[PDB]
Amino acid sequence: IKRKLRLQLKKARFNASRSRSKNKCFIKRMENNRKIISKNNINVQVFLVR
RNA sequence: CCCUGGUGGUUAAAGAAAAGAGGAAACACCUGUUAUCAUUCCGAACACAGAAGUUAAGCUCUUAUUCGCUGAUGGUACUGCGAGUUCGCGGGAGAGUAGGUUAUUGCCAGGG
Repeated sequence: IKRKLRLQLKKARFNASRSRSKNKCFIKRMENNRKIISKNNINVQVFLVR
């Protein structure tokens, strides 16, 4: 099988193998962060997670 | 203060064309080349000497926006970033369209 195609295919399969549950957790976190940022003049605690 | 003439600032056509209104003052057209001046020839422009006449033109004002110029709100193109992917967040045209536009203003002189 040709190397160009198999590299494309392997990369596409890795990309597509993401879990919707994890995506939903990330979406929930993003929504929470945007809601907090929408505020103004409050003390906020920032954790680094990535 | 206002009209007119001259001189600045504020730059969005503060643009040209067509039609109408005036001209007291001011301005312009207009008179003569003969005096200094100018033209690669020509008082046309300019230069000089003056006021007989006029709104015709330039100019000012009023006009349909006829040409131009300017321009929405949305939408789209495009773009930053993202463990949401033809998506999530942020910014947002050009063009087109509803429209709008023939300025405004500081201070010198003449007199209404």
